[PDB]
Amino acid sequence: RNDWHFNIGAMYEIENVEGYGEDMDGLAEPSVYFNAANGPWRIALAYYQEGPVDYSAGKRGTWFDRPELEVHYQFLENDDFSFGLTGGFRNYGYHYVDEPGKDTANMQRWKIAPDWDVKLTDDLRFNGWLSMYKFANDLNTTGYADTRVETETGLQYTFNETVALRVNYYLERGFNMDDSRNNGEFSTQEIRAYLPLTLGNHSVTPYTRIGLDRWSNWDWQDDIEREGADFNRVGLFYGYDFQNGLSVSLEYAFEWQDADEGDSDKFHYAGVGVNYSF
Ligand SMILES: CCCCCCCCO[C@@H]1O[C@H](CO)[C@@H](O)[C@H](O)[C@H]1O
Ligand SMILES: CCCCCCCCO[C@@H]1O[C@H](CO)[C@@H](O)[C@H](O)[C@H]1O
Ligand SMILES: CCCCCCCCO[C@@H]1O[C@H](CO)[C@@H](O)[C@H](O)[C@H]1O
Ligand SMILES: CCCCCCCCO[C@@H]1O[C@H](CO)[C@@H](O)[C@H](O)[C@H]1O
Ligand SMILES: CCCCCCCCO[C@@H]1O[C@H](CO)[C@@H](O)[C@H](O)[C@H]1O
Ligand SMILES: CCCCCCCCO[C@@H]1O[C@H](CO)[C@@H](O)[C@H](O)[C@H]1O
Ligand SMILES: CCCCCCCCO[C@@H]1O[C@H](CO)[C@@H](O)[C@H](O)[C@H]1O
Ligand SMILES: CCCCCCCCO[C@H]1O[C@@H](CO)[C@H](O)[C@@H](O)[C@@H]1O
Ligand SMILES: CCCCCCCCO[C@H]1O[C@@H](CO)[C@H](O)[C@@H](O)[C@@H]1O
Repeated sequence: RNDWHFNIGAMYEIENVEGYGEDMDGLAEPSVYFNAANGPWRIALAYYQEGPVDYSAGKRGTWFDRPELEVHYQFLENDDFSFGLTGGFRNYGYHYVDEPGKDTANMQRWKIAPDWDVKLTDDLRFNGWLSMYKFANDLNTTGYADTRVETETGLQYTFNETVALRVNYYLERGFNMDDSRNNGEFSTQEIRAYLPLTLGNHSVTPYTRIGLDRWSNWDWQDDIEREGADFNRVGLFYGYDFQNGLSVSLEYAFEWQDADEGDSDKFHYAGVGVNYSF
């Protein structure tokens, strides 16, 4: 038997829509997590919430919580190949306020996800993860498709110790395996690019996501909706490592619709995180 490694941490993320010259409504997304690792094994517990930012200070709407348990096993880990596998369980416990005909819901998500890292040359790596999810229970309420596939995979070129370029293909696709179901169906494809910099104890990663294509059909999106015009997004992740097990992270991203017309809604994403490693 080997050593236990532990992490605990907490994050607070905000999403805002910008329209008519100001922040128009936003979500607040507190979360916390704990993880424990030994040899090839890792287990992670987490609790996440998403609801209206000023929900407790007066009023607002639909929120959900999302307790989670994941287990990861590293099959291979070396220089030339790494391969690992996650199994996961979440509950989505929805509380509807906005919604007519809707009340509470509990829908589970089951996850199986390989992750890999393959050396192509001394400078170049092919890496990625791919996840399959099954959603179960309350789907008539939540409107989700029963199955989903998601992957980010691509190439990493390392310049030297301080800088690396990564460029990835991203896909997310919701579909129904049950012929009877037709809700929640969508597809999103992007290219994503990152320039992670390691400057002493600071980590700085500017990045961009370039929309390739997206569509959602009838059910999906905003109940009474479902769209299909693609977004660009630019962001910056900043990390700081205190060298005593403590680290903090700050993230900011801006997203707009390259679509044509007059104006259209934009989106801001911000996050602050803390991790303690022992
Ligand atoms: C801080 C800068 C404020 C500039 C104000 C311009 C933003 C207007 O964004 C608004 O998005 C709406 C959603 O479709 C459009 O319908 C409005 O016509 C548009 O003005
Ligand atoms: C679980 C991790 C801790 C997160 C709590 C950090 C403090 C959150 O603070 C919240 O900020 C909101 C705006 O974002 C305000 O609307 C709320 O009134 C305020 O409680
Ligand atoms: C880091 C460790 C996180 C564990 C937190 C577990 C919290 C489980 O709390 C869950 O909250 C939901 C509220 O909608 C309910 O639907 C569930 O019945 C309830 O068990
Ligand atoms: C800079 C942020 C890049 C996000 C890339 C998404 C794909 C992640 O891919 C991951 O790369 C890791 C190397 O860092 C490997 O350890 C993992 O096995 C691999 O799944
Ligand atoms: C570093 C070794 C594990 C890499 C992560 C593989 C697990 C895939 O998990 C994925 O994590 C993503 C963030 O990467 C989330 O965006 C995805 O929704 C989640 O499915
Ligand atoms: C390092 C380079 C990263 C960026 C690659 C972007 C490739 C964009 O690709 C294009 O994107 C458009 C999105 O509206 C589509 O309409 C085009 O048909 C699609 O081919
Ligand atoms: C730090 C440099 C990144 C700048 C990104 C923020 C500026 C994006 O601004 C966006 O530009 C788009 C393209 O012209 C317009 O369609 C959007 O209306 C506008 O909000
Ligand atoms: C998501 C996590 C899935 C775990 C998949 C199986 C991992 C454990 O299985 C592994 O460990 C031993 C049994 O303990 C076997 O003898 C090994 O050969 C096997 O690789
Ligand atoms: C991602 C790291 C830096 C991102 C900075 C983006 C902040 C842009 O924010 C602003 O950009 C304008 C374009 O000038 C938009 O039209 C404004 O409405 C928006 O608030």
